[PDB]
Amino acid sequence: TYTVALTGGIGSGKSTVADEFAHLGVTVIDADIIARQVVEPGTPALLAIAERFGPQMINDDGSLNRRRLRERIFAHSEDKAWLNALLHPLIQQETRRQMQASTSPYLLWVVPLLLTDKADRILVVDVPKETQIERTIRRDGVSREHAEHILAAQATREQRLAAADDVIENMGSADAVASHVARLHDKYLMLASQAAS
Ligand SMILES: Nc1ncnc2c1ncn2[C@@H]1O[C@H](COP(=O)(O)OP(=O)(O)O)[C@@H](O)[C@H]1O
Repeated sequence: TYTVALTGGIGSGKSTVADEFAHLGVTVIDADIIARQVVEPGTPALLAIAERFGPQMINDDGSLNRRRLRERIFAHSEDKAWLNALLHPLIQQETRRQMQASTSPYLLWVVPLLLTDKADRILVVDVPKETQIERTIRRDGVSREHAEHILAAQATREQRLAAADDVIENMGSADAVASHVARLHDKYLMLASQAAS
């Protein structure tokens, strides 16, 4: 099934762009969003996390208290391995369930890392480094110090652009951005049909 890899540095707007493709009928696969769904209120994985570390891991609205989980993980690196063993298999299953359950002409695979050989096409969401730094501050509420260092750990802008088949500058007017997404959608639709034959 035709697959487009969506990638881009932190704060470039991957989620907003993927959400626009989603409103066009495209199946989006994002393990970051699936990981938060397998521990949503009432799920077995959240119960297990609470059974293990205590009810304080569940906040007033029945959702995971990620502050206390971070602290626990930070104080006991052994719990990260158990958390992985718990969640990783649930993310794999829910990833395949969404693939197998897709009737869309093509599939959008959100992948922050770059896994460039697994997809039929690579779409890079790009913005200037400064824009990356600010949009991180207001989206996550973190500090810039932490933002610069998160950005240092990732691939460089030139690296992403060099591996891209298509690029979308998530800057300027949203309408223009959404229009560019629609044009790419039409392109990918055609590449999917071509591939089918
Ligand atoms: N064209 C734009 N102008 C202003 N803010 C934007 C634009 N596009 C995206 N954003 C904002 O940037 C923030 C981070 O984007 P996000 O989708 O989280 O990127 P990523 O998923 O790559 O981290 C979001 O809060 C979003 O509202």
